[PDB]
Amino acid sequence: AQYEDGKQYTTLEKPVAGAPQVLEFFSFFCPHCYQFEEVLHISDNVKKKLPEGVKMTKYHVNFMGGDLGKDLTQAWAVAMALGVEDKVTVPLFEGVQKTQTIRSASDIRDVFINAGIKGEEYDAAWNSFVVKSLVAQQEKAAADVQLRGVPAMFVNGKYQLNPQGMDTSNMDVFVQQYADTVKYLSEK
Repeated sequence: AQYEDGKQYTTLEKPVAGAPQVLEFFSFFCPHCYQFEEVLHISDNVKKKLPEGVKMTKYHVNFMGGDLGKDLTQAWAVAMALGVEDKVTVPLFEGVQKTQTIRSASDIRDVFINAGIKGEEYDAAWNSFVVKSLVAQQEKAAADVQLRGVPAMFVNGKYQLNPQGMDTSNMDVFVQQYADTVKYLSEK
């Protein structure tokens, strides 16, 4: 075929019931995630080609950056709860990987403050049980697929994107291929 298991995607030998339709994992410590977000805009281009009536989910993971890694997973829970994913994603990336000004939970918090979320509102979210279960979901979803690397995309709990097997000479071409793959897998 033109799309083949082991080529543009791999199949999970242990499928995951009830998983979100399009599920993505990243880490603010993850250099390719930085690329995926700021240079490639993968999520956004996938969105543009998905049918609608499909929900798109992105979760942070713990297994990079030790203690700040978990802090970052809680803070992404906060972003999801407050619905400010789109206001903190870029400053979090650059603050971890570019300027290296994120060294503590407190620095993480500064990014939200400078992004306009109020201290009171952030600290309340941070400490809420809604955020606790949101962290829990993020961990559960990674756990269900035995996730050891990022960036990672899974479609309908059964297919995992395999970007290794796509051309990288032209970045635009890599994105469309990636997105088109998600659409193919979507319809499968």
